[PDB]
Amino acid sequence: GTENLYFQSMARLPKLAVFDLDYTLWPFWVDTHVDPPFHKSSDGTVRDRRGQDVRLYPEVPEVLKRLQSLGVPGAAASRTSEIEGANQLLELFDLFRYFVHREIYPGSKITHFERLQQKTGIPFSQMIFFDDERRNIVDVSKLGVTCIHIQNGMNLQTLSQGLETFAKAQ
Repeated sequence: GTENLYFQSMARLPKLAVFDLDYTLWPFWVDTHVDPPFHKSSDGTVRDRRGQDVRLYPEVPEVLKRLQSLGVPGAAASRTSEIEGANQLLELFDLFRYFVHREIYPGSKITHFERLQQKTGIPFSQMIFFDDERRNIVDVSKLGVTCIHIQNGMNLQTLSQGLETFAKAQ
């Protein structure tokens, strides 16, 4: 039936997709490997104050568009010390629209997740989380979040695999 297909499809999806920043959305540490502030050049390339190029992993825009097409809102959770620079990159890559709720500061990821739950009201069991660091996957899984370990940046295959893992885990 049409309503059954619709509601079953809705129920299989996470209610929040949480992303780390460094090595998840972009291939570097924002507090170490680049020299802020940043700007977008006339050719459309974002660069740091020494003229070094800064970009997202190539499939990140498509990944985030796909989540949006599925109705899954986003959040950011990063321990970077370069908070201003991280927020400037979110602006320059046109990602603030997707990442409404953000915990960007040094600290425990368990603290980040507590604060994201407060800001969104979403139970941990209805969250999915993508992170390059296995230790974060181990820790945040203890809260009941479905945690997907990233290798070599976020991409479409990782998103697909993650969503299926989440759907099976219910």
